[PDB]
Amino acid sequence: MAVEVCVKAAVGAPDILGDCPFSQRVLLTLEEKKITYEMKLVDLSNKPEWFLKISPEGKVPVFNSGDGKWIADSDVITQVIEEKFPTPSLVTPPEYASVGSKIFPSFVKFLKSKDASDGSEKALLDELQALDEHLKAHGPYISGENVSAADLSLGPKLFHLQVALEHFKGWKIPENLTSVHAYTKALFSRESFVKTKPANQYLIAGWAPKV
Repeated sequence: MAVEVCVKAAVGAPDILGDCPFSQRVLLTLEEKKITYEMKLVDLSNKPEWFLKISPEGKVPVFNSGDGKWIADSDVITQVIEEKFPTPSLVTPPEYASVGSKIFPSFVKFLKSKDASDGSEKALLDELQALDEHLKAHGPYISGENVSAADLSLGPKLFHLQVALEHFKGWKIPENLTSVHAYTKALFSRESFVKTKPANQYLIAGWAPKV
């Protein structure tokens, strides 16, 4: 059987890739391992029969490694892919697994903050400062010279942060964090990232109802 992945479509546009960063992580993994696969798009606001059969509870992403067993959760999927298709390796050493882990929740909290003295901007800045210090010493990626699984997780999250904070707050990752900027410049210009990133509008339109 085919290698398959179901991911989120744009709302009301079932043939346009949507803005799920967990879905993007899986797509990045498949692209970087140069595995042959089929991406199936699902508009979650109008879920088709065929999709409800595979994923009754309407979760994305869901993945089929070619054995007929659909599995959920991008943490699970990416490790199943690593175990099943080990070459080329994307293993991130465990010492660096939690690098950047608080950035995405801090971004969401700041995005929602209607209070400009509530400490959320500084909290995000401090996490970015920590990532900058990490990348300066052990970069250019989380695990040095080569892209690994942790980058394919964090990269989509930083892309959401960039696009959404600029749109809603006019806030950008400051350019004095030169190692963070080298990192996003490099990651976002990878062929796999260019191919799998959502259009900006489709990402803004997803966060819009949540702000």
